[PDB]
Amino acid sequence: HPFTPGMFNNDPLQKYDKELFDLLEKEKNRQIETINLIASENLTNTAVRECLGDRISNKYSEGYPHKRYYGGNDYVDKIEELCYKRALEAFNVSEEEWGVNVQPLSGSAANVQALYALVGVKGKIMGMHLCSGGHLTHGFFDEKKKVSITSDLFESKLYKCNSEGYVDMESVRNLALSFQPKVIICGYTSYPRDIDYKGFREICDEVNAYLFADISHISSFVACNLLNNPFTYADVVTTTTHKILRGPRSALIFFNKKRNPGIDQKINSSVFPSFQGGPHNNKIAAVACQLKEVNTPEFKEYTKQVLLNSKALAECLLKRNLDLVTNGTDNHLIVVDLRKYNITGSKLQETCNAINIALNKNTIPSDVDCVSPSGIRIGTPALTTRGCKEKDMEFIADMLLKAILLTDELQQKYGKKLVDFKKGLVNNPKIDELKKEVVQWAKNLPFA
Amino acid sequence: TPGMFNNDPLQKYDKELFDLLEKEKNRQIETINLIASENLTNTAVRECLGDRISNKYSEGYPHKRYYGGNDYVDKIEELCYKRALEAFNVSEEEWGVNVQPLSGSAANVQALYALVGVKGKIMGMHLCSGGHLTHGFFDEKKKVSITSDLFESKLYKCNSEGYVDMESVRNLALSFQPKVIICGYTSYPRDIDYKGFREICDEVNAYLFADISHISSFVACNLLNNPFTYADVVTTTTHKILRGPRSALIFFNKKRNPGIDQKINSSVFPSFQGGPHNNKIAAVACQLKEVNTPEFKEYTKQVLLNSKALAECLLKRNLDLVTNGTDNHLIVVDLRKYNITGSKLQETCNAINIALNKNTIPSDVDCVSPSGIRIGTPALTTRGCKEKDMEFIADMLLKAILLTDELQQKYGKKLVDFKKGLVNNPKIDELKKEVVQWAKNLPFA
Ligand SMILES: *Cc1c(COP(=O)(O)O)cnc(C)c1O
Ligand SMILES: *Cc1c(COP(=O)(O)O)cnc(C)c1O
Repeated sequence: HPFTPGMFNNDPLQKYDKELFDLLEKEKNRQIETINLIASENLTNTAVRECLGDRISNKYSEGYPHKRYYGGNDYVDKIEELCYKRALEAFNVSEEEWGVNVQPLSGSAANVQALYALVGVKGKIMGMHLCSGGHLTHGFFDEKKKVSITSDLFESKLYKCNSEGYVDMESVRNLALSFQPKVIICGYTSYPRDIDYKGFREICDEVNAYLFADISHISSFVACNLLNNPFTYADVVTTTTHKILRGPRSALIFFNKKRNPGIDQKINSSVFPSFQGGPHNNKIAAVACQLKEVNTPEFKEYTKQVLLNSKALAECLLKRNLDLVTNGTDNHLIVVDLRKYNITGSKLQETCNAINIALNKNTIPSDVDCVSPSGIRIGTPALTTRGCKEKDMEFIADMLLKAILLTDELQQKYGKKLVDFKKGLVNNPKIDELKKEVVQWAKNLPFA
Repeated sequence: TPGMFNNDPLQKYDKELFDLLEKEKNRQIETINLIASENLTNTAVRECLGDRISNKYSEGYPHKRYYGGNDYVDKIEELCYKRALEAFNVSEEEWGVNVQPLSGSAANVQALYALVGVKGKIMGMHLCSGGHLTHGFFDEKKKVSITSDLFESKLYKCNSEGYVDMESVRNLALSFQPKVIICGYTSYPRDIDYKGFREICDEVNAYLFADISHISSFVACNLLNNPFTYADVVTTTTHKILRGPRSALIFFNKKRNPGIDQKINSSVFPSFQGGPHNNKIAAVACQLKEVNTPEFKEYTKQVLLNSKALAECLLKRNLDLVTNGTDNHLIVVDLRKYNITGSKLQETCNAINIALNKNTIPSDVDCVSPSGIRIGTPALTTRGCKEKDMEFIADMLLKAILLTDELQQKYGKKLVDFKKGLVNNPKIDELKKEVVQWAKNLPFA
């Protein structure tokens, strides 16, 4: 019948919206010429972005496969099922003992959700403090203000690292007896060592508690058997599919069924309908795409390289006498203790930003005040993806150091007020010279 | 020194997944979609969703970030703010917006939390009358939605005609003493008396909360009552009728309540979320530019004109509708006339490539064996359907309704049996063919 055109515009973003296209293309390029040392950032590849852009996100699909509110969910169903399967395979667990939910929109969501399923409203949860390397959704609150809902929706007590920066199993086991919570969370944001799960598993049993393991930072190591495996001990294991796993921004919630029969029911309800509506099927498709990469030799070889680059960088840094929290690293992350140079993480953070090196201020055990953090963290997953090898860590080390020394210098010339110091970065030529060296080093590396 | 990543295309890298995805696209092409909460994204939005900006962690707000390297992220979040306020014609001295909530349901738990806090009292419309799960909905078996557990909730209802009961809204409000009143709904075919609610709110010093997810595009284009003039918070999903990606927006009236900005913006982060999804913010920003064009006003017009057109055809064919018509993109048919269930017709229609969903009617007390169905015109409109085509749609439903009565008589009243009828049936095989040829024919974004 006589043609009437759709009411849409399928032209490219370049033609259709020049303003946005330009801003985005400036980001892709800023990315290329930056040395990304943010332990939680990574680069997605073609396949994953292709899924994220897939039309499958048109489909509303509240419910779980074969139990959906709307119809027309056969290919959605097959895809979510393929996702469960790749997820289980990726971590060597079996559908009999373990099940998984792939509908959470991010990690924080996965966490609140899995927590609530376990504990309910004003239930008792226990996790590591933030400044010591816990995540906000581990029950963080500070002073009067309950900062994370996990602190307000639940009763949360926080444990801490000792002075050497390790988790104090004794202090853990204490609070466990004292506060007596219903769930103990481990898995951490910025902890440079492996986690003693056997340990936590026992403390949990003494107190008859749930053992909750957040591997968002180190998911790939677990998968590749390069760290302890929490899946031996834990009742619930969640992870972001981004960061070290190099997938889309989404999350997983794995649950131990043999340890808690009908826990699946509890987890699923919390995700939908307690917390969420329709899933984001492109996220799901994208996550299935990456989990297949994960169960791969090339991905195993990438994971190990991340570990090898990190430890290599630690050597380089210790060789230059820098003081590292816990004095090394079992993983992709490292925290530098900066107080020896009379400089704050904050200051160094701005110095590195100004020379196209991205990292972030961190806390050393001895900073009681999270106000003025005295360290920084750095991670190798982004550089490793971009092809850096162990020998390439020498250069990173030399630069950080150069950056540390330039921080003291300006600090004094312009003052120890962040506002003042910050202005020493604006018109400095010693900074344009480092940025140049950096930008050229970075532009050269492969980019996904 | 080769990078340690495989940039191969999805076809090559993961043919299994690629296949399923393709099968998905063609299922969409060959389906007459009447699901009132589905639409189609266009090339640019999806380009944005795949954009690498998602690689970047932007915990915090523009110029208030934790990490450095957020210059363009900031430009873009701000651009999103700008195009957002602009889309709904409100002003940045009067109104603020938060573009970080990852979905509609999140936008709602966050906003609510920001306004009332733990165990605060909220009042919303009952699911079965068209309130969303996030509007405080609880069963008496369970607290189905977290919104019923984390907050104290009371559900209001609609009357036997299907209209919101303004007096019942106002009785419950005086008895309950809630701090937030929610209006804006999932399967309600008329416009909302925001002014009525603003009155019933003051009289109890509650916040008027408008969730305009289903009808967002109309409000923007002034084809429906504007909640902006009377509400304290407005939430919407940028998908559905607004046709953007899957994300949400919270809009807040500063002038009505100063310092509201901190409460909303803290609720989103760090109370609830973490790193935003910068692809999503981008694609929202992309789509809010389209909303503010003649072409998209011309679109919303058609969605509406097609809806009313379809209600006319259905009414001529003597179907019964809640409220006897629609003021928007949605229509709910009362199926009792045919002694048929929404489930059964849902099933019949899937079998013949027509998507639509069962919906309860004021007579019903349950979410199971509901007596009606819901249909909406946003997607067919996008695909270039006009008023003349609602006649095809109407006959086709009428056929389905008939074939449902028929199969019920033959195969049995229990759904399990009935589902059995739809398999290898040539009257169905034939309708499917009719529908596929028609649908396959239309534009597809
Ligand atoms: C980053 C992180 C999260 C939450 O990530 P989102 O940004 O909310 O997706 C949860 N747990 C850990 C350990 C994390 O590092
Ligand atoms: C669909 C809907 C929501 C929730 O959106 P999701 O993206 O599915 O979480 C909230 N409110 C209304 C009115 C809706 O129609």
